[PDB]
Amino acid sequence: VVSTDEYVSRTSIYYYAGSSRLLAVGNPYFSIKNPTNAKKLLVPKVSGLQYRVFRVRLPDPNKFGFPDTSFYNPDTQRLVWACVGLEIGRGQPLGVGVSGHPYLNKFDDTETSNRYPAQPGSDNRECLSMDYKQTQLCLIGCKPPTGEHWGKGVATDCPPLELFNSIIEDGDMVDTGFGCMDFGTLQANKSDVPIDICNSTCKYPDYLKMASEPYGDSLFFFLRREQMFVRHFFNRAGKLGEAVPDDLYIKGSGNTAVIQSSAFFPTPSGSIVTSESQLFNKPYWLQRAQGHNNGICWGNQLFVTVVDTTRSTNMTLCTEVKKESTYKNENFKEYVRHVEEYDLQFVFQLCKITLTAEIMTYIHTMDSNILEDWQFEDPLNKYTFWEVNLKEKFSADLDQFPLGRKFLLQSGL
Amino acid sequence: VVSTDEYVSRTSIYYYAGSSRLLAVGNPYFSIKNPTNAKKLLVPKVSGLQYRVFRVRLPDPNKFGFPDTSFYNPDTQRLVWACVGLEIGRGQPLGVGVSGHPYLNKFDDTETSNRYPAQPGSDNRECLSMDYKQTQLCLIGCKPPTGEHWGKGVASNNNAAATDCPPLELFNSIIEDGDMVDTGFGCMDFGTLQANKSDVPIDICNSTCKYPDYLKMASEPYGDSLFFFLRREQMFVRHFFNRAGKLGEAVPDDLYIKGSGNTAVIQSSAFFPTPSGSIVTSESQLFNKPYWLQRAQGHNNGICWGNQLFVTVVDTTRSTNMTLCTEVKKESTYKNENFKEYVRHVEEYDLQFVFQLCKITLTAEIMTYIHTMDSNILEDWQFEDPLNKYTFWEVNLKEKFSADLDQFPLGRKFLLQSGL
Amino acid sequence: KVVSTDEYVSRTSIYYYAGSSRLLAVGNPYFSIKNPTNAKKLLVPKVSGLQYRVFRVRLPDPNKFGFPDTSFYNPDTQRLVWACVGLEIGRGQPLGVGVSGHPYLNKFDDTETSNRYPAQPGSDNRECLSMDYKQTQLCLIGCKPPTGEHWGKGVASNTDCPPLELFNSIIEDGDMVDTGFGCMDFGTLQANKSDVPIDICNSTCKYPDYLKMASEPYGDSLFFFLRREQMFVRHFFNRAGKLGEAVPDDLYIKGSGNTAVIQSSAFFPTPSGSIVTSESQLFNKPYWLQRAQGHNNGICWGNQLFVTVVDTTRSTNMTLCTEVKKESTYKNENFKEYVRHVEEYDLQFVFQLCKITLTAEIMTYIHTMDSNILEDWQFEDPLNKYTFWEVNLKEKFSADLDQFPLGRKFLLQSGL
Amino acid sequence: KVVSTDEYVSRTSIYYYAGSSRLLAVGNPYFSIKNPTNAKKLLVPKVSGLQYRVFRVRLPDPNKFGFPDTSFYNPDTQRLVWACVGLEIGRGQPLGVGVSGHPYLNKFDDTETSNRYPAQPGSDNRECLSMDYKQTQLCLIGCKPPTGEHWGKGVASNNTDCPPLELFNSIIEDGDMVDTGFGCMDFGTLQANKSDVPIDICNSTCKYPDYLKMASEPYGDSLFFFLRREQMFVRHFFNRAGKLGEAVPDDLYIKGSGNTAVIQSSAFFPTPSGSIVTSESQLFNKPYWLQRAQGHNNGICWGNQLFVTVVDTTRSTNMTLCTEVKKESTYKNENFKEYVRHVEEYDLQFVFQLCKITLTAEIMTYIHTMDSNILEDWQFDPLNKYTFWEVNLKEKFSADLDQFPLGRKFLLQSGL
Repeated sequence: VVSTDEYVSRTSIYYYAGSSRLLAVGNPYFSIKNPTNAKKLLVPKVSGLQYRVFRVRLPDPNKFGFPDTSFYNPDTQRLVWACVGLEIGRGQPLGVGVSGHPYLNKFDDTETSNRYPAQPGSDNRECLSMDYKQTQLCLIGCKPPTGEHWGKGVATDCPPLELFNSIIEDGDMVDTGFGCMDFGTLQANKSDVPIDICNSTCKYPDYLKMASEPYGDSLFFFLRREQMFVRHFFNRAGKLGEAVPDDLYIKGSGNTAVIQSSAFFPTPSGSIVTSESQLFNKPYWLQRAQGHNNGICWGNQLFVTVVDTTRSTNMTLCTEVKKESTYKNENFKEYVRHVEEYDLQFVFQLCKITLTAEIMTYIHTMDSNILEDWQFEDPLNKYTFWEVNLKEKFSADLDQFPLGRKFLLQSGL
Repeated sequence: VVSTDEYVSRTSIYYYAGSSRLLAVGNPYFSIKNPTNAKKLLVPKVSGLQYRVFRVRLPDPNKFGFPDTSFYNPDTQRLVWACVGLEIGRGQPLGVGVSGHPYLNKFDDTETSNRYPAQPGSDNRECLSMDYKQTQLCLIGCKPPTGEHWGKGVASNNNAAATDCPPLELFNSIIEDGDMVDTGFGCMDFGTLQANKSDVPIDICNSTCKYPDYLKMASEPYGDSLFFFLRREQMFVRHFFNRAGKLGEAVPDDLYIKGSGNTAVIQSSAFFPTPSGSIVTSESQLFNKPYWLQRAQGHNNGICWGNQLFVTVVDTTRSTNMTLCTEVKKESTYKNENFKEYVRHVEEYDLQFVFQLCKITLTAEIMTYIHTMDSNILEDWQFEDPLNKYTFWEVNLKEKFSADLDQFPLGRKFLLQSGL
Repeated sequence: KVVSTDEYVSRTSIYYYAGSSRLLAVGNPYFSIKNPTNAKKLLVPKVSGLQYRVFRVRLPDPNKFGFPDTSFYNPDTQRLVWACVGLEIGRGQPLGVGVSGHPYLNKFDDTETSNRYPAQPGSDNRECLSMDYKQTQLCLIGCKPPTGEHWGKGVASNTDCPPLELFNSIIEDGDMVDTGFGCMDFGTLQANKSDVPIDICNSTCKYPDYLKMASEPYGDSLFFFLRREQMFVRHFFNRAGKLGEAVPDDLYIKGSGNTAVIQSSAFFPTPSGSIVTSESQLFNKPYWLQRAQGHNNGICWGNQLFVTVVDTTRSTNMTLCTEVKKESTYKNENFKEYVRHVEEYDLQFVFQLCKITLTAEIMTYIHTMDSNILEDWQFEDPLNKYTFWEVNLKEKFSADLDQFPLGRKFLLQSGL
Repeated sequence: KVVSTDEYVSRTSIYYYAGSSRLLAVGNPYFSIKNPTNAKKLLVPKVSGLQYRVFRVRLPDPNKFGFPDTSFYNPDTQRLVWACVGLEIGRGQPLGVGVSGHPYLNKFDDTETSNRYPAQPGSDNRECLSMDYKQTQLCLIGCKPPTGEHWGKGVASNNTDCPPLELFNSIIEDGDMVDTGFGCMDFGTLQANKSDVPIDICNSTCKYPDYLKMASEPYGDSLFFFLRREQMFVRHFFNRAGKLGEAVPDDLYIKGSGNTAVIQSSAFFPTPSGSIVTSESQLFNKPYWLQRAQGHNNGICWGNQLFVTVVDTTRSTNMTLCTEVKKESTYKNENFKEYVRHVEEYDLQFVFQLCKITLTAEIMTYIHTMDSNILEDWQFDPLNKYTFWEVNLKEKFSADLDQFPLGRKFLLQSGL
């Protein structure tokens, strides 16, 4: 495997493309179905802790209406776009939202005072909330990102754990402080984590697997910033599945004869968000990727993956059902909505490849579909991505646009 | 007595080696037997507060299949690998786990309100938890690291009168894989020095917490222990408690005026704090970035004697403990007796190395130096292993060495950095 | 009239290394325990992270040292002296924080959020509370022991508040640093012995008088120093006991009924040293003593040097527990609890050999500065009344800076 | 037309050191203690870390100074003036935080988490609370006393009864209180209950430096140089007792009923906290080189005087003193008296540059417009009504800068 600087010839033709305003509005905890088809969403789940995986569609340069095609020979060459600049615009103010569970499996507060004897009832769940771990990240490539999470493996009665790799889809949940796991399958009570992840799979980017792939199509460039601390200390209700061994304590008696549950769990906190720590609203110049793919958008497509918990503010909405002169709780309905604002901006460089017998063999082994589409079913359609169609958004006047002006100053053109 | 840069000749031959994905899955608090008798683990001990001591096995370059061996003469020279690049990959998200004890010897909260008289009873232990001190460190050498801890000393004199506090002795020992790092209660043998086994959480209460004896390892003559190291520790006091039980050393009378009535019975001044490692951040990460071992501070400039390498890692920044829950009986209403709760912790590593081939001409002056330094070097060169009693995470790279540095991530980083 | 030690101390190219090896202190962080048999001999010494470590480092007399070649100076007209050019204060043990308290702490009400009227005052309302002290790092190096400051009882002259006087004194090994309650003689100025935790309540906390030591003419006290202090207020309490200075009537409108009896305005805070981090460490790194701010540029007169260290970042107090009676069920009456604290030091030095030609002009200058210099050169010791941690390096000098760690760091820095 | 004093003040190569030596202030951090009769006789002065320290530094008149060689200028056409080129504000005492409170603080309910209806009934619900103030470090240097700002009671209304507010400018005097987190205001006049803020400011005027006015003055005599560092956060949330003077309008809420019919007071107020003090954030104990001022006066000490204004809350530690009235074998509160004391330690160090001015007809006209007193004092006090800490350096000037710490720093910095 060689670099795309040894067989992809760079041209001096640059183009701008922008997504304009992208908006997502919904409920941060769960979706609302249609009263006509359960399997049809009326209000989608939109949360600051969701992955935003943008599948960016580029116009086929081999079919693009260039005013002058004398810069290459279609009899022996084909064209492909190379990403050289990107800025992920983010609207809405900085803030933090909270998530919780009306029946959170919290038993005792194990921070300062939890004396014996225990109070174990058949149902001791509580209505608690918390602020999740703070995470910012962005990934760029011509291949959808690869995530990792823990699920139920193959066969103590503890469920076997297996690390699964999967494509991170738009709407997938990021880790929140409880790990990257399938809460739906590994926590059968549905009450050990808040409702917005309790029946979901939280995925973490498999940076090691994506960095080590031979061609490097997944990670042209990435930034990441995670932070959390332990805010509170609780324990779980229910039978402890793995008792503390006898060599770890001296047995109690009387009021201490019934040992309490050592199934502790912490609540996370993402602490403060600040403008100075933002990874977004600034341009990334994709000059030299660490992998062998230096920003070449094979197949005329690009994947933009974003996590931004720094704007997770959840808005409170309230409606007046009955107008009365004195306040009565039964007169109002409370709702929670969350929004996300994106503005994706790109700078692309047109490239040509002379398809010699050596390069055709190299490209065929790398991806046979590349040569077929060049004229020289899509397995990615089973996944869910936020598609960004830039086929009609390419402009050669980079100065008219913000990111384009930044690009001309950076490159000296 | 001198540096290994004038008798270790550097070549332009470089090789990459990677461990691929390494996973450990187990219980963060204790191991579980299989059973089928003891000494057979069903759930191994895996904790974010454990030392990860990787014994990396390299192929013997004197027996390695180089495509061209005309670069040295085996009649008078021997080959050895030199580490010039390293990146410790870390999977799993950043996070913090908690540890506790269902019978922690905590009596009163001594922070704001603890009025007289005290209410002491034969058993006042409580089910409390805490988040430990945060610690990141990575040590590199061709010799396993040496740790320090406090243990029980020698019975000594004044068996009577005097004080019956156990004698303390500072012990040095090899840090083994799975050993516990200090957590905020010190580097001591909790199993022997805390006989009630209720003063610290269960994951260390019958364990020995070890801290790297940096001063001893830096001062060793040849410098085989620490080619390179990074460290980052932080903690603050989260809560203030005191111990139950008889106070072994009473407060002297010249430090207070005696009480009376309800304050006549003095409370115990055996205080102890709970630690907290505060926040973990990506900006403070020591891992997932390359270390270029250009110039060691010691006399061993990255020469992997014995064709092996030791990478010791502590990383509490990914100590998240996962909660698992199984449904024993499916019913329409929630009942606690219908579920079993479990706690699991995982660790993901991916060790990446770049090595530089080196040759040593065995003159009488160099043979004298190598034999005095370590006679086994010449014997293994032909010109049992006392470390087998210890427990290490072995990483076998004998079949993983590749000369195509551009194909691999760290290799590409090495070529760009060195300008090759 | 004071000149610099660069105008009359000739530098040589001869360097020597010396190291103290492992230095350990093990004891109780709150108090010492005397031997019943010997009132002047100790069974458990007081060892605490809030203590000054004042090392009196003894150097070999270079005028009698066994140099392999002594053709570099003339003993008929010259004398030798060591100059310190490099230092690293090694610190063992992990980073951590210890706590101090008082079983009868004079705390009445928590005055932070809720302290309603009327007050409930009683003849004994002391409590068993603890706290974490102010965090302090410092290192002082010179050929003279450091000068500290603290507040004590002044002279009684014509309110019954004790008169205050700021005293200067030599900081001795084992002296307590200020903990957040100030640099004062708690034994004399706090007669109830319950206003601060027990580890300082009968002690004198001293703060380094940087201004006095920096301004002294010859500059023997501070060749070099580093310092890092930090604290915030964790809790707010008030004192029990009679208020000595009542609030004047022009500062409030009088209460009545349940508010007629004014509560005590003798407030006091609890300190907190906050977090310790590796990035803020002052130790385990070399200090190059190239150019002192004073006129003494690291010349170790009298073949000795004083290193004063405070390091509260490793103040962890270890809990020890012994089993008196082994039973199948846990009973408190079967165990004894103890507290121990330890400190580990490793002092490393690089010295530069110096020669001084004793002209008529220089002999007069040295005689005025310190007559003992010429007398000891042959051309009782008042510091023995003080207590220092003695570090004897007379047999530890080596000219082979190669194998030793700080020497290698020095060779890289100096380019040799 | 204001020009710079680099176009008409000729610089000489004559430099002088001057130091105040150790300055100490000892008193009560909450209030001064007068005589039991005499209005203006102080027994214990008010000394607080939240006070302005405004030093009026007196320099010797260089036109009458005994220079060893006076051949450097011509008195027939020239006059002399001192220029400040170096300054170090030495600070003794340890870093720490003090607390202030009020035994009858007008706090009603804790409005942070739980303040359910109904309101609690009571003609007097004040509480004994304390707090740590906003943290403030600053230093101001000039030849004119600094100008502060504060809010007081304005002029009357032509017919809500809220007192009218007016922003007042005034000279900051030594001992004046800085803002503490409750604003720069005349608490004595604007808070008539004397219970809304702690006692050390409840009958005081808190002033903030009018940086904008002093920066905008034409000649720039107020600010040769300044540093400032402020920080605070909200620690707790309370409300005031007493009638709410301005009711919440009806369009901002739906009226309550039954248990919620009587609205609680929305007159909230927070308690401040200055958070942690650290050595790394210190503004003092370091030299300031006054090379090029932003104003037109580049450090010219007109009138042979200098003003140093300092606020430093990082050493606000209040010491607890306790006296034993009756010595008994058991602790009894009625046997002890509790006191609170605060101290401040200063060491002002200066390097001055001698300057000459050729008094042409154009310059005499320019200086007369600037300040007629300059030429009158040259033979070519309205500030006495104010209270300053007088520092007489007339006999403290020395030409041997190397003998002194800050002087050595000046020679090292300038390369002389």
